[PDB]
Amino acid sequence: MAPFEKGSAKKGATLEKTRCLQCHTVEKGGPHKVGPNLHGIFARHSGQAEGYSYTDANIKANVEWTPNNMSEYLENPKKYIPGTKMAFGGLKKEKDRNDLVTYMKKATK
Ligand code: HEC
Repeated sequence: MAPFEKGSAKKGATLEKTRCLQCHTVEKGGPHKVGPNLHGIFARHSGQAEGYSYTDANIKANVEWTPNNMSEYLENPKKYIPGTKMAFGGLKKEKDRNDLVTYMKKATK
């Protein structure tokens, strides 16, 4: 894991498009896909998107989404919420996670 620090929103956007856009939307009103829509993610806890069928794992994990919570989850999702159906290896590079989270914090308003 690793302490969140501000990154490049611009590079965070490129990291979303190529690594997240396939399974998630982020724009308000965006449709769910394989993954929930992520708008307001930092306004709520895990498994709270109305309209999406979550695993018991994600729902009951009760995570309070925040920048360092997002960073540690994205390093290894399946280690953070065991049982999650999110097929994502993870992002090893602190810098890539700080770039992505910094973009998410702006686009999920
Ligand atoms: C499929 C190919 C996915 C990719 C690529 C990414 N995500 Fe995902 N994510 C996916 C699923 C199916 C789920 C639901 C998990 C479950 O166990 O039911 C998720 C969930 C998340 C969450 C939590 C959502 C919430 O609790 O409201 C987050 C924050 C999330 N995903 C973020 C995320 C990011 C940042 C990704 C790429 C950079 C990413 N996901 C890729 C499926 C898939």
